[PDB]
Amino acid sequence: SHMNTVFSNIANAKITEKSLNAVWMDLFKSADEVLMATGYVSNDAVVELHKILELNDHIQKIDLLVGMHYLEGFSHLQYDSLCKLNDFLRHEKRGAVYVSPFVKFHGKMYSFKNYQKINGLIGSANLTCFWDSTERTYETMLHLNGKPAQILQADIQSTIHKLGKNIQEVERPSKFIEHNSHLENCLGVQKIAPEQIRQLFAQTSEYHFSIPAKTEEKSNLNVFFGEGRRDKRGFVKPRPWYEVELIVSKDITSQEGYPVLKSFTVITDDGWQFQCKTSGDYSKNFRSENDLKTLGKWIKGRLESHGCLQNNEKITHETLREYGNDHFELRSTDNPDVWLLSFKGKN
Amino acid sequence: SHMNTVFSNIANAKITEKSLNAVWMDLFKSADEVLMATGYVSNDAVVELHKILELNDHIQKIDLLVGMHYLEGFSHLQYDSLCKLNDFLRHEKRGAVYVSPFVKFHGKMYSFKNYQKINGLIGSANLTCFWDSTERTYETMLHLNGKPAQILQADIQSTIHKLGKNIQEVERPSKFIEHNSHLENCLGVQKIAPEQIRQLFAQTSEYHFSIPAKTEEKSNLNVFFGEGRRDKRGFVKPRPWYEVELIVSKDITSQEGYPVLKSFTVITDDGWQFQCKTSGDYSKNFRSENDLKTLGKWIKGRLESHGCLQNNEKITHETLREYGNDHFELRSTDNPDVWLLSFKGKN
Repeated sequence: SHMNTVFSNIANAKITEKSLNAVWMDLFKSADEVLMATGYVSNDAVVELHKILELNDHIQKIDLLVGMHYLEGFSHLQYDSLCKLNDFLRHEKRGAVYVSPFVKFHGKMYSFKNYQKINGLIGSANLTCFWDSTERTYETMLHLNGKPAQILQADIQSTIHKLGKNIQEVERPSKFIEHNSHLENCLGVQKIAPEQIRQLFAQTSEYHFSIPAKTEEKSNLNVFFGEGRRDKRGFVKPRPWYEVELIVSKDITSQEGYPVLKSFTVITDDGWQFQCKTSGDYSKNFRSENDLKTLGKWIKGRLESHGCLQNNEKITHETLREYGNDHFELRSTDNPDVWLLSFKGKN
Repeated sequence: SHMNTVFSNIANAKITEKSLNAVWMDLFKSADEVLMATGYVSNDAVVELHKILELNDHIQKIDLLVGMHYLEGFSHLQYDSLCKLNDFLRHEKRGAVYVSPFVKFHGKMYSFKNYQKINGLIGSANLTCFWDSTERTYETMLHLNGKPAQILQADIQSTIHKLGKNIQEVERPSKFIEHNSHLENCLGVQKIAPEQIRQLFAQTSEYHFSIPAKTEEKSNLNVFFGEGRRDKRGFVKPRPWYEVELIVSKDITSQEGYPVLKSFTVITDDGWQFQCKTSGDYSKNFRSENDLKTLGKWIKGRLESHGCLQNNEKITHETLREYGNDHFELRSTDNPDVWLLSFKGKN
């Protein structure tokens, strides 16, 4: 009773009464102090947590132990985002980010302090965008309340004291693991071998469109910098880092052969397959269909991998210039339901 | 209470009363039925679990869900080991191995039944050689007994029923990911960049020894096939797959410059650094000092990555012939405490 199983409950495998992301967010929203211990983190999870703490004053203290990365390997984007979060927390005296220099720490544990009420979660789930309602992996946690949660809270605190070192206080890693956007973890995404891609892109297309990468500061590709959504309790959530809005002008959607108001398969020059869909006024909105984030991860992830885009940064005319491309190429195949999409850099 | 936190308690961070590997083994040893759900597995963990069930009759039923690999990627060795385990379980009517074809299942959950008494673990730890007393990562679990353990057991059962498909019943994976021995997860191992290695091995050595890869069937490199360890109760553990005994003849250790009865740094042709140690009569025994398994993982993992050695297989001279090498090269540097160790195949 002081214990409840809490699973992801996706994929027609609804096992537990409540689902992970909703429970985590519920506990996070009402808490005034949080302890987090994770094995891994992603750049967007960290950057978005950072904005969330910027946008909501409810968390008075937050401590985050990142356990695996110091010894196993950081991307520069992960490392810098954590440093940047730490800077904020320190300057606002709202807590700290720790790494684990003495051991590869793999635990996933969360404690939420609401006044005198304590809730805990412990299981498989690393720190992700729990504030994204789309769950992509099936995780299993155990929710604790009352006195057992109190015990877990102290054990998390002990972990931080004995294993954790303020990330500010450690030597910045000499070598980084290269940035991996992990597009394969987006829902509805397949990898296509380079040989298939070569043969598939060899063909000549009947229809060919060149769609501008837009450079608006707070919308389109940069909606991340636009206004966040406020929930009923007043919690403000930023728009996701890997969400873009690809909005195609009438000048193009009106052209012969354009896939208007249609679902279709897209295959990318760098070997990814996923369903997209056009919709809205003048069929302007071009979207990845199974996962909101696929299209944005494809676009921003490529920019990030070339070193043209980093944390918390707007795509500008200069981003595209340095990358070597300012358009997305959308062209047909002999199949009216399969299209090719390219965003090749100068390399 | 019906709950206890159970952590690894390594790296001078002893936080919980009992430590993970010891608790898991204790519960495993007392059980007549086990339910296991994991995100990941390694080839040796599966092969050794398989050997454990071969050697001990106490487990009447075991169900094993492997959650991540089917959709994310199998190595041939992981896939083959699980299939062989399933084959055994099917033939003995002692349970089954499941994969997760419909979702990337990442949970880590274990349920142990002793008569009618149920014990459970839920947290961060994937299936490893829990029967190896050395923990290499700091993991965090929550132990359940009584009615809460009963609940977790039912939820594990549901997970298997809703997500699991018998590995016998799924299409063989189209592509395998390359075998990764993950030597970096051995204690006391550092990685050296290919550029430094190239410069380091360019030097000429004053001392040069060529150490035969021995082909004894049940000892030396093949101690895995030797006798296992029996504890007080008669529970049999096989000798670890990645344990080898590198035994060097008097003809070699008696030679000028051989590192007798001393610890020294070893750097390998494929970019790994770790301390080794010579000991015993005539400095006969050559060992990884910080982690018993490093040397065997280095030697066998290379044979495995080339496809010259497979699951549950003894190293023979034909293994070595197919590989293209039957000797380990140990030669000096200008530092008498730093040595070069090579095992290149024809490749």
